[PDB]
Formats: sequence, C-alpha cells, structure tokens
Amino acid sequence: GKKMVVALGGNAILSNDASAHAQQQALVQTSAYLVHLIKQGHRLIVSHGNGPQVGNLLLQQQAADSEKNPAMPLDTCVAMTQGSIGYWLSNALNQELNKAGIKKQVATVLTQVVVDPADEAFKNPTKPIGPFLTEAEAKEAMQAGAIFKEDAGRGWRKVVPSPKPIDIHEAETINTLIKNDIITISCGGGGIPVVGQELKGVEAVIDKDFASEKLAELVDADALVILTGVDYVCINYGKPDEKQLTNVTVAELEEYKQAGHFAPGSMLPKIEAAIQFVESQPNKQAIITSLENLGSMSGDEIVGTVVTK
Amino acid sequence: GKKMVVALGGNAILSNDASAHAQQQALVQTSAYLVHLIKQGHRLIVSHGNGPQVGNLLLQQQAADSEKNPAMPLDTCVAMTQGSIGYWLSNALNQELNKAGIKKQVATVLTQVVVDPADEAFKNPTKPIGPFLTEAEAKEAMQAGAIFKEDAGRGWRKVVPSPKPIDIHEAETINTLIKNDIITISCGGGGIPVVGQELKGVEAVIDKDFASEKLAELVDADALVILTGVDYVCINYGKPDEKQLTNVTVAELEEYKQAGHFAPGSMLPKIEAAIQFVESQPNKQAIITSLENLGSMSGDEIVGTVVTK
Repeated sequence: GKKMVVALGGNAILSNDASAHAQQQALVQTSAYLVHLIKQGHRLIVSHGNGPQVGNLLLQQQAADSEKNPAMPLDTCVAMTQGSIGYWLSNALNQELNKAGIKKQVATVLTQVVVDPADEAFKNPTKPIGPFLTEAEAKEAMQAGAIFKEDAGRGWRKVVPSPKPIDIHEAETINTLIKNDIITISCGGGGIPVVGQELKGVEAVIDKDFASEKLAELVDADALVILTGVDYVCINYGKPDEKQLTNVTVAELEEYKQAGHFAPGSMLPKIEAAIQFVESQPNKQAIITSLENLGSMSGDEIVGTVVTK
Repeated sequence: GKKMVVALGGNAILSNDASAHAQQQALVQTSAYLVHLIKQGHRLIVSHGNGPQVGNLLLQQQAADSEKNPAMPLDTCVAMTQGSIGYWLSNALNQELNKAGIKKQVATVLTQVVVDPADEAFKNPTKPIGPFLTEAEAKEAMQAGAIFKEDAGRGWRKVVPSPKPIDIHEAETINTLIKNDIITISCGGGGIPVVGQELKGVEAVIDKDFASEKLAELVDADALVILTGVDYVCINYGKPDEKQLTNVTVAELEEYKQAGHFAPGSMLPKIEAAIQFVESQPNKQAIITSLENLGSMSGDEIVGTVVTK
C-alpha cells in the first residue's frame, strides 16, 4: 500500500469545547475517516498539531506557578501534549480498528525535533496558541513579556516562535515501526523543539505541516496529506472566476502564487509545504483536502487538490 | 545480554526540587548508571513512576479549572506525565550515551495499561501523589471529596485508586522495538489506566513496580530490577538479628513475610512484585537494589537482593 503522512489539526481536535471528553469524541469521528484509508489499502503515518491545547496547558502552568509547583517551560508543555493528544488519538484509533475487525497496532512515540537556534522565528513569534482574548486581556497579559497578535474579528492570541524543523531525532525509530506495519503517531504538536547535538530544549511550537513534511521525507513516504476545511484548494472564492484546483503541478502552483493567490497566513503555507515535498524526491505527491473527503476516497480516487511534478 | 526491566521511582526523580530542570538533572545522573548496564551488553527496558509529578499537574488542572480551560481527568494527566518525564529521560539517556561514546537510539512509547474495573482499588484509594501537606492543609484539601492520608513524620498526601495491571496494550510494539535494539521507555507513570477491550480510560495511578513486572512478563525479560534507597533488603534494622538478604528464594521471602517483615507501604509491595515475576516463568530473576549499585555492576554481577526459585 501507499505510504501517506497525515497531519491532524490541533484546532480541529479542539474546535469548540475544550474538555478532554469533547476532544476525545472528535477524534472518534476522525478515526473513522483514518480507518477508511486503512481499508483502502493505504499505509498510515500520523501526526498532529496542538495550538489550542498547549496554550491552555500553559495557562494552567501559570495559574499555580510557585516554587512548590513550578510552571513547566514550553518545550516540556509540548511534550505533555504529545502525551495527552497522542493518548486520545491512539485510543480512538484502536477502538475503531477493533470494531472494524482490523488487526493493526497503533503506537505514539514522543518526538524531539531539531531546529536552528538562529532561526528568524525566534525574534518574530507568529504561531497563535491558547484561547482568544479581548484587547484588554491581551494588554494585561503582555505585562508578562508575552506577545499577542489579533485575528480579524476573532480576538487576540498569544504567539510563540515557530522555527523550521531541520531534523527528527526519533526518525529511525519511527521508520522501524512503519517497516513493521505499525500505525505511528509522531511529531505531536510539531515536535518537542530542541537545538544542537545535545538536543537542548527551546521554547517554541513548530508547525505540524512542516514537521509532517520533514517526517514524510525522512520516512520516504509516498504522499503528504495536508488538511483544510474544504474539498479543494479554491482560488477566487466567491468570484465569477472561482476555481477549485484538482490535479496541479508545482509549476502551475508557482504561477498561481505569482498571480497573488493563496492567503499568506493560511493557504500559502500549505501550498509551500506541498511544493517542498514534491520537489524533495521523484515520484512524490502532496494532497491538500479535507478529513471528510479522505473518508470518501475509494482506492486511488484521491479527491482533493493533488500536487505532482 | 540479558533483557533487564528497570523501574525508576518518581520520588527519586523529583526529590527536593519540583522544577523541570532539577528533574532533568536528576535523570541525567540516573542515566549515567543505566548506560553502565548498556556497556555491559545488557538490553535495557525502562519504565518510571510519576507520583510527585502527576499530583503537581493535577493541582495545576484544579488551579485554572473553568469551562474555557477545564481540568484534565486523571488518566489524561498520567498520559501527560508519560510525555514530560519521557522527554526528560530519553533526552538524558541520549546525553549519557553520547558521553560514553555508545550509539543507540532511545524511544518513549505512550503506554495504556489494562486493569480490572472491579479491582478493589476503585473503592479504596491508596497511592499517594503530589506534595506533602500539614494536617490542617489536608483538611482544607478534603472539602471537595478528595482523600488525603498521612505518612508518619512526612505529612499528608492525596491518595488515588491504584489497581493492578493485567495487560499492556502496546506490549507487541515495545517488543518489536526491543528486537530492534532500541532502548525503550514505556509504562510511564505506571501506564495510562484503561478497562475492557474498548480500553476505556479510568481515573487511577498504577504502581510502576507492578506495571514493570507485567511488562517484564510480556516481553519475556530475564530480570526485573526494583529500586530502593539501599543496597540490600534489610530486616530487623538496628537489632542483634539484623540481616541483609543477598540471595533468597520465594519460599524464604514468604517465610520472612510470615514472620511479619517488610513495611506494608514500601518494601512489602516490592517484595510481592519480585515474587510474582520469579514465579511467572522458569529461569527468571528479580533484583532489589539501589541505582548506584546498578552503575557499579560488572557483567552479570550486581550488589543487591537477588530473588530466584
């Protein structure tokens, strides 16, 4: 079967209700779609984000911060989310696989991702985490050196450095599990950020799609699946020349970018990740589509925007 | 080389300082000793407790509890500790392996441990977690239904259900990693407690030593190593008949236990875990000694209480 890396969205897992129960229930539905891919003969390699979750955990660190109960730094918080989310996801997957009568092991591996300490991201935090706050709440929280940015008509959120992944420490272990036909969950929340050969933890949160892209390269995956809310990457949305991109090449995508398409903060990064993967090695494809859309995939019918070349 | 399961104590990781760096630093020293075993050619299989850590995390969950940032249930908290402590230990091991010039991969696997939902532990919370409180503070901590118990001369701590492990969901995966010469860390904090084929999470904290004994059986380990603060299990401490057990058999221990030796909430359980492992399969050994002794082992020779039969 074809090896595909799929990165689940942290904001998809926690779309509203922040309770463990609500998130666990969401992953139950996510798992049905993923199992569907397993039934179509595909080999699953899973990862996930943690924006909402890590921001919330951080607030808990602060709520009781004291010498007797010290707040855990961001790198350890990411590690904790690899545990909570990895548990919820692996537990949900196992339940669905059992019901379906599919004998397949699922395993979550804590993952440390190496980044460049000179990364520009460290002096320009941009990844929003935690809950949306009012301007007043944002200013009050900035007194603690924290940096906040506003999302048009949504509120303010704490932003953190989001450096680029250059290597995955446990990559060889993940490969071994894949070779033994085990469904792996790794690079949780983008991966525990570390630098140097000593793997010193740094406070940041890596973007799941770029961590996944890097993972896909290291495990020699066949396809990288980047998730969105719709079925196809759409240009000129809501305009007479609206167009849903189906099968496209890298060249075509570059042409679209040069024409000003793809929002810089949402879609552009996804397009960039897709291009990077397709240009990494021969015979590689990137699929940008919805979770629901993958749950409809029949054999090779890969609905969604498929990038090649 | 022997397959040796070593269960690290959470109270040994977080002794006097609750900060992440202090625990990371404690794990570094611990790893120096573990790497020594690896140098002898043995195959290290690691596990660890989380009493202090999960209790502190639970307090943070409580401190910010609200509909927007709800406290995570105890099973999810255990999962989170598998992440934090797993991160610290795997990072520390890598460090000490690099120092010894030994190239081996380390991997932490999230572990769900099955327990009997009818276990008496669910109507009798007994495992102490978190910080020590004064009697007065304990009383204030018991206004919402929690249960705290006293440790003579040390203080009061919250106690939770601690059922017996009956299976490890990720056993086959952990064994596959062992077969691939990867140093594994699993059953973190005793394992995420679940029940039934559905693996329904339940609120409890499993004892690392019993979780390790079960793992040892499932991966057909050669030796189960239970850690204590001393070199030999000592009986009649400070008495004309004080004896330090070196090489004992199950029959002898049951005889001692019959006499009334071993403390109910410390040594007795360790003794029981050792017995269970030795009786589980032929040619198995259980070693009760200190971490320092492990770091002084030479080949198969080690200084501590060795149980066989």
